Amino acid sequence: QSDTHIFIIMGASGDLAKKKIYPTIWWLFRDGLLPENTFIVGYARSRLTVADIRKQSEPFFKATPEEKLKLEDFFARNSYVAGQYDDAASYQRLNSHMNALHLGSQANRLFYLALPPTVYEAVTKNIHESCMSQIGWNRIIVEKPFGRDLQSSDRLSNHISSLFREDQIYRIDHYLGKEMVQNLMVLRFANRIFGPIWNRDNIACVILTFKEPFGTEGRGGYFDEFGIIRDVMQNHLLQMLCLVAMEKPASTNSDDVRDEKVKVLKCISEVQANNVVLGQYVGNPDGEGEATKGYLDDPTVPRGSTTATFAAVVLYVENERWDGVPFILRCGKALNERKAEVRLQFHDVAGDIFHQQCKRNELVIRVQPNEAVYTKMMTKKPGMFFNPEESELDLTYGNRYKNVKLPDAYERLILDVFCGSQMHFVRSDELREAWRIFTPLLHQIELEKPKPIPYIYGSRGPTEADELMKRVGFQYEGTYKWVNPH
Ligand SMILES: NC(=O)c1ccc[n+]([C@@H]2O[C@H](COP(=O)([O-])OP(=O)(O)OC[C@H]3O[C@@H](n4cnc5c(N)ncnc54)[C@H](OP(=O)(O)O)[C@@H]3O)[C@@H](O)[C@H]2O)c1
Repeated sequence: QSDTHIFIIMGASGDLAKKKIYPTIWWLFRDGLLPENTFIVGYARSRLTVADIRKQSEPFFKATPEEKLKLEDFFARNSYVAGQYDDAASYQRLNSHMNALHLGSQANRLFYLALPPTVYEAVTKNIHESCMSQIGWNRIIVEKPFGRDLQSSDRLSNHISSLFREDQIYRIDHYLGKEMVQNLMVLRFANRIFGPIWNRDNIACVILTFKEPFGTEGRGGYFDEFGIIRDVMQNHLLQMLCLVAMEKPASTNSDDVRDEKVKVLKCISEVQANNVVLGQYVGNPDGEGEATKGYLDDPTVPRGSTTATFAAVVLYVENERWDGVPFILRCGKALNERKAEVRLQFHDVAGDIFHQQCKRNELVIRVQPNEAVYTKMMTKKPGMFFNPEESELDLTYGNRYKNVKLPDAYERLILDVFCGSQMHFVRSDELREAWRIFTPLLHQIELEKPKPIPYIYGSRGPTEADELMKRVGFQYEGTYKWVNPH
């Protein structure tokens, strides 16, 4: 478009703006992906100049010498307004500043809230009252947390919705910006090989996994307030569940997609303790550096905290496609690897003619690291043998698409806000369902304070988690052997 566009970084002085938002909007700018007439306005409490923003942020830009002119033009299009987050006069100054930009009263305005949630309500109120374009569109970009339970999320939502239409609100769940998460829809709905088997007649279980190999890294006191279910399970994992489970949408229009996601969540009952395993990591005495330290060995964590650093939970989608199929959500810190993954395990073939030698087929979508899709399946054992053995059909992006840069999630998502595409942003009704599913459990945990099961730093987590997975119908043999073909 030829319209002026203004990108307002609310909280421009903070760490997140410095290390992530300023570098992302630079990358989009550098790559020629933004509108020609774009300006960037920082707003925060400190009395900073553009030269200070540049000094703090440009080390994270990965700028090259050849980009020097583009960089000069980028900083020429930047400005900074000092102000407080609930001061009417400050927002007035911000509005006037924006009006003074080239066609500024006409401009489309995008507000990125690079702020803590304790100022969300004051910032949204003030933007609405003072800084909205009367001609351009107005879009607000908000990051987690969105409440900490159903009642607290409803309060924020009801505040924002009283001021902003759903088509002005862009709630980030950054998994929705990742390459292979966005692929889930194409894989499922562009292919006949995945279509007729994607149902309860063929699928024994679905496993949605998020593992990190580091602990809390001295920042445990922050984590301790919310825990792993609020951090990862209620948002990122549940989003992956929705994209795995959803019926095929009427179109790829933003709200046809998000309608199908909500429809999935509305069929999920509130999870109970029965289907939950919680863990907390302890130090590995045979380990090195951080790995010798448990969760309670972080001095910012409250003494005797029972906060879980690991959760496995089983949900069920109560509908025709999914009736009975367990969806296992599993996540933890200080585990054996970094990995996020979707895995479908297929049922056994009926009418076995291979004398119980066959294993269940599996489809794996590995989100990170090392983006890949593969199907574990049976082939005749190569050479002079007749017995089936497990093998796979593989697609690895690092080998197949060596030269192709995959954008960071924040690159993709910020660009989507410019384009007005809400497909990959969390809708108000979707948010509410997510909290409805998990709030009873979260409240029970806060009330009864169950003691999480210790697991050692660097392990796969508590063995009770594997037991839960087996109980609900996941089969593990440990016979599959993969050799990296390179
Ligand atoms: N293109 C590629 O890069 C590619 C393609 C094919 C295979 N491979 C590699 O080959 C290796 C094996 O592949 P895979 O992980 O798909 O198959 P797998 O080793 O058969 O593992 C299947 C699943 O079982 C889980 N598990 C492990 N022990 C368990 C237990 N005792 N009880 C219950 N569940 C258990 C694993 O958990 P975890 O998630 O905790 O391990 C994994 O989720 C992996 O390293 C994989 O990365 C790579």
